[PDB]
This record gives sequence, C-alpha cells and structure tokens, in this order.
Amino acid sequence: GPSFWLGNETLKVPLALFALNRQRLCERLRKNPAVQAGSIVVLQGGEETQRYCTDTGVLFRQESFFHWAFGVTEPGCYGVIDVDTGKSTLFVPRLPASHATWMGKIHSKEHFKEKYAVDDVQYVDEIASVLTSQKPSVLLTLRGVNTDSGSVCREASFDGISKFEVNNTILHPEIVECRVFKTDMELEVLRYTNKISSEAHREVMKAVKVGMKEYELESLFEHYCSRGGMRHSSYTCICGSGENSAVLHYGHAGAPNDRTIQNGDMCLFDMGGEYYCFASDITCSFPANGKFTADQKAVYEAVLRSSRAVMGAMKPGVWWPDMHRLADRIHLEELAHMGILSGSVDAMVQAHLGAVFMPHGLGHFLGIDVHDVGGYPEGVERIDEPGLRSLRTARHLQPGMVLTVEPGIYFIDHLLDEALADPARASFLNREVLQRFRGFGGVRIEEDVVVTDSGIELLTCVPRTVEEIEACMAGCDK
Amino acid sequence: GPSFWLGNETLKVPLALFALNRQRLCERLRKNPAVQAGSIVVLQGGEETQRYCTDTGVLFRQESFFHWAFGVTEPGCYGVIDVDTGKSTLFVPRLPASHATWMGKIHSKEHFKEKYAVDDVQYVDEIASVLTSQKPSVLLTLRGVNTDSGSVCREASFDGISKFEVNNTILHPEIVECRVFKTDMELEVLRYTNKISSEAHREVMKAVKVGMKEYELESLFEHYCSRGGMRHSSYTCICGSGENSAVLHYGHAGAPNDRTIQNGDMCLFDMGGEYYCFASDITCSFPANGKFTADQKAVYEAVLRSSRAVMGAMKPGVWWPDMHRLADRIHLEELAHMGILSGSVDAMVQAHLGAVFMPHGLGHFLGIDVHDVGGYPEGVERIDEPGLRSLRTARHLQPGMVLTVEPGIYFIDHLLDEALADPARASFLNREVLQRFRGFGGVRIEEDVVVTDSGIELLTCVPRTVEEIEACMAGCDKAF
Ligand code: PRO
Ligand code: PRO
Ligand SMILES: [Cl-]
Ligand SMILES: [Mn+2]
Ligand SMILES: [Mn+2]
Ligand SMILES: [Mn+2]
Ligand SMILES: [Mn+2]
Ligand code: NA
Ligand code: NA
Ligand SMILES: [O-]
Ligand SMILES: [O-]
Repeated sequence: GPSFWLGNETLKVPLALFALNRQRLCERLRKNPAVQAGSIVVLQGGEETQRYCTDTGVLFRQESFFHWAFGVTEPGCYGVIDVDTGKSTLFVPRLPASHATWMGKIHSKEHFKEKYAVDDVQYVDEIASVLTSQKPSVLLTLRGVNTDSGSVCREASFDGISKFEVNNTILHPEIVECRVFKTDMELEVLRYTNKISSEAHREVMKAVKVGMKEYELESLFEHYCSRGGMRHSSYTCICGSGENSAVLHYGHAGAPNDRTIQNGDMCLFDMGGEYYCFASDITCSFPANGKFTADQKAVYEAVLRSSRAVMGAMKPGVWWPDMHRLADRIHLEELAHMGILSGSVDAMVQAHLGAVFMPHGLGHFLGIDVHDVGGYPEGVERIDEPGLRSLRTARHLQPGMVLTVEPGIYFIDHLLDEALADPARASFLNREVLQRFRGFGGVRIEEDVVVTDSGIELLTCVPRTVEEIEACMAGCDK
Repeated sequence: GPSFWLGNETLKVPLALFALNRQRLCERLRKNPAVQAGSIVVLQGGEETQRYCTDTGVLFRQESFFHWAFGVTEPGCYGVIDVDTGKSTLFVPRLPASHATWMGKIHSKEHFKEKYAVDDVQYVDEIASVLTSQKPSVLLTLRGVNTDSGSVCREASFDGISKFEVNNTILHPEIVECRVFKTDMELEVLRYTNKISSEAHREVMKAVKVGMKEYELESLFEHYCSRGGMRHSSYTCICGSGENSAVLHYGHAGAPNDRTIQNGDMCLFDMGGEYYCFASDITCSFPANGKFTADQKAVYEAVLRSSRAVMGAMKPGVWWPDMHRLADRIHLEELAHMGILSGSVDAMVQAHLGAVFMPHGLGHFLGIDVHDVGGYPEGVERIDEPGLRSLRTARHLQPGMVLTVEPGIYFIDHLLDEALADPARASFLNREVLQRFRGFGGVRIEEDVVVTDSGIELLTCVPRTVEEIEACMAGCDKAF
C-alpha cells in the first residue's frame, strides 16, 4: 500500500500503520461491556491557527489522537470508525476555487482515499448526513484528562451532532491504552527519529566551542533534523550551559538559550526531532571544552552508572517506581564516594535525600507525544514522595512500552539549602565538599528504549563514556 | 540604558525603542479630544500555550501590540501606561518556588524594572489593587478588527476589572496608527532582519542543487537565520520549485515543501527571519540549475522591470493602488513583447488582464507582523477589482511606512483557462506561445523598503539581475 515519504534517505512509513491502530482500537472497544453494537468512533482533527489576531499562520501539526488513528496531515478534517466492522471514513474540507491560487492543488476525495488507505472519503459539510444514514446507536467521542498537563481533551463536535446520542467517557481510556503499546510499524518510526536525533547530537558535540551561544547549538540540531525530514522538534530544545544545566526545562521563552558557553562549563543538551508526529527525546551531557575535570567525571560517571543499571534491570513486570528508587540509591552511593555525602545510604534513602539531587521522574512514556499518554490510568496512583511524585507513570513495565531513561544529578541551590536546614538530612551533607559543587549545574543522560519480552531494546546511539565523549569532541574520526 | 542582545554579531536593541513607542502613543492619545484626563492604557500580554491537550509547550512569541509597547518576552504579563504622565507599569507573574527547579531563576520585580526600563513593576495578582490605588478615570483597552485575518483583537481582562470604567474603542485605531509609522530605532531592527535574511537567501542560492528537496533549502535558510539570533521565522517558508512556484502561499502543512527540484525548474523562495519580533519578507526567484533559459530570462526581467519602476516611482503622496496598476501595465507590456499576448495593452488593462498573471496585491505594510496592521483604517476602502481587491492597503504613502514591493508573474491554469473562456479577455492570449509556459510556475521579486521624506530606502540586499543571480549561484564573493 501507500507510504508517507519525504524522499532522500528519510523513512517510508506505511499508511497500514494507522489502519492497524484503528483495528486495535476496535478490538479493544468490542471487548468493553459498556460498548453498544452499532457504535461509531468520531474524532475531529486539528484546525489551522494564526498568531493571536494576526493572519500569521502557524505551521500545522496534527492533533495526536487523530494522527494515531489516521496519519492525516491536512487541517480541518474529521475521521470516523465503525466499531463493529472497522470501516473508516475520512471527512475532508470542501475547498473554494481560490485555494488553487494561494494554497495548491484541490485534490479529489478519491486522491485522499488512496493516499490514506481509508474505506471512504466524504466532505466535512456532509458529516451529519453521512452519519445519519449509518443509523448509529451512539457516537463515541474523545474526552478525558491528560495526566501531565491536566488539560481536558477536546471532544468532536459538528453541526447537527445534537441529534445523536453521544458518549464521551468510553473512548478516552481505550484509545490511550492502545497508544501505550507500540506496534512494530510504530517502532520503526521511533528508530528513525532516534537515529536522526542521535546523529544531530553527535554533530552538536563536535561543533561546540567555548564562546558560542547556546542557541547556536539549537540551530545546528534543528538544521540536521530538518534536513532529515523533521520540520518540527518534539519539544523546545533545552541547551543549558554552566549553571543553566541545573534548570530542567531551560530554553523556553523566559530563559531562551541565550547564554555564552564558557570554559569549564558543563553542557546539558536535551533535544529531539519529530518525524511524521513521532517523537524522540535525547539528552547528552559533556564539558564545553572537551575535557572532563575530576569533579565533572565523578558526577557524570555516577549518572552513567544509574543509566546503565536502570536499562539493565528493565524487563516485563518491573515496577517503574522501583527503577526510580534504584537510580536514587546509586546516585547517593556515588555522591557518598565523592565525599559530598556521609553516613548510611539506607538512612539517606529513608530521608528521601535522592530527590534533593534528582527532583524529577526517572523517565516517561514516549510516542506521538514526547510525554506520552497513559502513565496514570484509573487504578494507578501517584506516589506522594519527593522525586516519585514527579514520575509521569507508576505502572509496571510490559512489552511494547517505550520509555525514556533519564536519571540526572543537579546542584540546585534552593533544594540543597532546604536539606541543609533539615536536621534529618543535613547530617548527611558535607558542606565543605558540597561548596565546591555549588554552581556546577548538572548532568542528565537520557536514552529512549523499548520494553521487549526479556529486557529492552536501546533506540538511542550517542557517545556515552568519558573516553567516547572526549574523542568525539576532539574531532577524532571514530 | 539597557539593550536586548543575543551576542556575537547580533543587533543590540535599546529598550529605549519601546519607551519611545509608549511616549508616541501617549502623545497621540493626549491630542485625541475624546480621551479623558486620568486615562490608563491597559494591555494584556500573551500567555504560554501547549499543543492541544498535551503538555508539549509551544515556544512563546509575544503578542504584537504588547511587544510594540513593552518589548517583554515573558508570558503571562500585563502592561499599563498612564496617558497623562506616560508612567509605565509592568505586571509580572508571581511564580511558584518550583519554577526555580524546572524553568529557571525567579527574578525579582526590580530585575524586570531594570531589564525593561519601565517606571514600576508589580505582580499580576495585584493589578486590581494597584489600579484602584491610582484612581484612574477610564481604562483604555484594545479591541478592533485585523483587516488581513478578520479576527478581533483580544481585550485585556482581569479579576475585578468590572469595577472600573472601560473604553475599548479609542485605543485600537490610535496604537495601529503609531505602528504604521516606524521610528528610527525600529528601522535599525528592520535593517538587521533584512541583512540576515538577505545573507541567508544568498547562501540558499549558492547551495541549491538539482535533486534537492525544497525543504532542504527551508532548513538551510532557518539555520542561517537562527545562527543570527532569529529563533522564529516571520511566516512559514515558501520554497516553491517548478509548478509550485505558481502557488502563492506554498509550503503550508498541506503542501509542505516536499518536491524534488528538477533541471530546468524555476525556484521561487519567499522566506524571512524574525528578530526580537520584528519581521522581514524577501522573495528571490532563480533557475534551479544556475542558468536562465531565454524563456526564464524574459519572464524574470519583466518582473524586474516592474519592481524597479515601482521602486523608482514610490514617494510620499503616491496612492498605493496606482503602483499596483503600474506593475500590471508593465507586466502586460512585457508579456506582449514576449509574444504571449497580442493586441492593445490599453485594452488589456481595461479588461483587467493583469490580474490573470498577478492575482495578489503588489505589497503590504511590514513591521512587527509580516502583514502589518493599519492598511485599511476607517475611511479607506478596498477596491472591488481583480488583483486590487487583494491589496492589503489602499492608503497613500507617507514617510516612515515600511512596505514590501513584490510584483510577480505566474502561469496559473484555472485563471488562464477562465480568461480563455471569456470573450472579453481570450483574444489577447496567444495559445501557440502560451502553451510553452504552462507549468512554468512563476516569478516573484520581493524587496522590503522604507518610505522616506522623498522616495524610499531599500532594506533588502540580494542579487537581482540575471547576471548577478548567475554569479551568486556560481559562488562569487558578494563584493564582486
Ligand atoms: O519533564 C520531564 O519529566 C523530564 C525531566 C527532565 C527534563 N524532562
Ligand atoms: O499574501 C501576500 O499578500 C503576498 C502575496 C505573495 C505571497 N505573499
Ligand atoms: Cl495554452
Ligand atoms: Mn529530555
Ligand atoms: Mn524526557
Ligand atoms: Mn513573501
Ligand atoms: Mn510579502
Ligand atoms: Na536486563
Ligand atoms: Na547553486
Ligand atoms: O528529558
Ligand atoms: O510575499
């Protein structure tokens, strides 16, 4: 069948990928006792937007659930799926003649049917008439809460929908659950996004020089990715140098990658391109001047140790919060070896000291969204403890899940000062040694992995050992 | 005073630029007989957004009026200006402690006061109390219609605003009129955006090779611009090759710069970086293989002729629609000299034949928005004729306006076929020559210019003659 392709060496993505997702969704819905015979899933695609009140167009990126189900890149569409038969219908805008002048060819409905390999295509203005003819029992629409943003998903609406029976509770948990488990076709796309993003990270490590602005490396990364067919990034590039490497989502408008990289700084670059709305998320940490100091090597190798320990322990049935605590324990052991900490590591763990150094979650589901859906389905509770409460899932691992593994150690003044004021934590901290690390920034090492039947598959391929990184930055051939 | 600067060779932009805009707005409002003593301008800044229901953040770019007045890059702010005194107060978010971990330093109010050179800084949740204490007569808020999008500007609102008298009609036309006329400080920024975008266009012409995808050149352009501190483009890059060069806003999600460039194609690349929310908009047209054919040279030089004629005629007092008609006439003359058209050019103009080949407006105001505000203030009407109806302004030129000059000639099948079906237009077209230009695409030559006291200043600096373009594509130093 047809494939999405941007030519050159970009990945050909079969539209069969989305057909399989529709089939999988129907199979889940058919097993749901609340689902009535003759139900139709109704999804509404994203629409074109502009900046504020201006006519400045924003490049359109499809809504993630709609993309998962249909792979459609055009704005203004709807898509429906008959649950009992799996039959798919795409609804496309009926365009005015002037579109031909300003926007491009006015494709026929048959063109879209062949392009997307759906069973039928109709115009958007006919959706009520078409659905009416199908005599559905109920329309299943999308409404639920995203557990990372707290936002409510926007349910489909069209002129005349009030004449139908509509259910907006059944679908969301079911389609979320399908998205949690990646098909082999989806994994192929995630291997490509990781390949290109990994290559771009390597080019960035080779290019970094003292005196550059952080945004120069954002620029280079996005150039490499967009040359590889990625018009979008998965999230705003985080290019933190020096003390900014301790700022977890650095790079947003309020802190816009505008610092000059100085000799002796650590760099923490968290960047990932997006291909056909599939994410990647990779973090590389390294010295700006290409040579780890003793202190930098010690912190860096501590995070390398926890990274490797977590990846090695991951397999079906492992509880993700246990991986987070494993990383905590390793960091505390290493910080104790360094002399930053003293005492019983068991006692440090009881006092939640790990969270002073890693305040974020160990890692998260990744897919069509970088912080992918389904981390906290009904029955899965957030753990109300430092560090763990920031975990984006408390689930047990199963084959087909895709996770980031991103331990880090940071020296964050307000967390350190808090710990130093607390007699339950202060006795573990050696102020005279810690002082040397004030302003160090931080290290994060982030890999993307897939859970397999017996372990994991690593998607990411960047230099990771101190020797590998220094060789890469020194411009060595291999 | 303080400046916005992204280091290296980027432009230092004094925050005095925005103080001058606030002063100009106050001066204009003080002269407005309907403005009450003790009025305060109240603007609401943009807020950060995410993709749909996800937590995927969208890089925040400030709302344009708020930017014009304050230059503030942070989301979630408000800004007020006392009309009678000119005193400015910025309201910033009161951030949670966790911001320090995830987002960065929690800057003090004094930090923002020094950064933006405003008179006072307060937290946003205190806006009702602060304004109550100042005892304003009226709050002047922003509401009006953008004449390019048809959208209504978002009026400021805050909890407790219902306790104040609010006027939402006075401000919009006045602040729009201030934006229409660029200060010398604003022109410095527009010169920088044009410099970097021009250089990026030159790099693209030097790099293009037959066999590339259009999006590879979009990628190169944005790389050059972002290396120069332009994190955003002014609009989505239009990289049309072959027949796609006849599609005016090609490059959007539905037609995403995904064609392979072929030998013999013309390229039409309309791209412009944005620096600190100031736009650029430049179009370069050239042969993909670096050598104009005779047919390509003829079409290209027709548009070069109208470009230069319009630039030569522009000065204060000139009616912009007259410039559009001048370009139409030149295109028709040259298409006749090429043998594509025959008969009386005067008759062709009466039949609106120019619009078949240039269906869009000659050019538009440019500023903080690429299609800048104020093209159609009250009393200025849109002309209901082919081509002219797409003009984004029907104003007379005055010093300080910034305009694009962007004539083009395209071979658009449904427009050509309409003309051939119309007895009033069909006889002018010579099908035996025209057939050769089906699928040609088109040529557009777009310069950014400033209206001066007596003429124009050209901002754009790219190769324009056939000889200059072929030299650029052959890798010649720009000085040559
Ligand atoms: O937001 C998160 O979960 C991870 C933590 C480090 C940056 N991204
Ligand atoms: O929208 C406009 O007015 C111009 C016409 C060509 C592309 N941009
Ligand atoms: Cl013809
Ligand atoms: Mn990351
Ligand atoms: Mn991540
Ligand atoms: Mn343009
Ligand atoms: Mn333009
Ligand atoms: Na293992
Ligand atoms: Na070239
Ligand atoms: O991350
Ligand atoms: O343009």
